[PDB]
Amino acid sequence: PKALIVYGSTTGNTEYTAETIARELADAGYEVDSRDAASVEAGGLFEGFDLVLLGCSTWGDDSIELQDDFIPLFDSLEETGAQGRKVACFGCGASSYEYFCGAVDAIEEKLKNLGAEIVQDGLRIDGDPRAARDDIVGWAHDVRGAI
Ligand SMILES: Cc1cc2nc3c(=O)[nH]c(=O)nc-3n(C[C@H](O)[C@H](O)[C@H](O)COP(=O)(O)O)c2cc1C
Repeated sequence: PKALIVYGSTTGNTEYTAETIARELADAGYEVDSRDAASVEAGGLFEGFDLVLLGCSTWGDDSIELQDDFIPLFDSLEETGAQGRKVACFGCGASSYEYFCGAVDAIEEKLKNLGAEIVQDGLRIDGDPRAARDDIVGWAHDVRGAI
């Protein structure tokens, strides 16, 4: 299968997460395209992908704010070709915040609204993602099993 991974990461945690996931899928034989949301154009971005994994860190305090680089893609998510697309979301956050990984929640709801096929529940990482490598690898393993 061909998987596209697009991540928004301010301090590199969601980015580490996306590389962990990319490696897990590549090891299994998938063709993987892992791109920073900052370098992507939304227009037909998901076309030709069997699977699309969207990663985004959560910002804000009393409001969910999406990682800055992910914002333009989320704002134009309806142009990506998500309808019928197998997708899944992951992201880094902090459980002490009101909306822990609320960015995963917002993106998943938009994907749902665009007719995307959410193959697995979102991966929500609390704190340093390197300390949750087992969960990341496990979630990537489950997503492959799920498509
Ligand atoms: C000012 C500020 C606001 C934050 N807001 C949230 C939040 O609302 N929910 C959450 O789960 N984490 C929140 N975080 C935690 C970050 O999402 C977390 O540090 C994450 O690991 C950063 O991932 P990144 O390096 O891929 O951008 C916040 C962090 C800061 C510093």
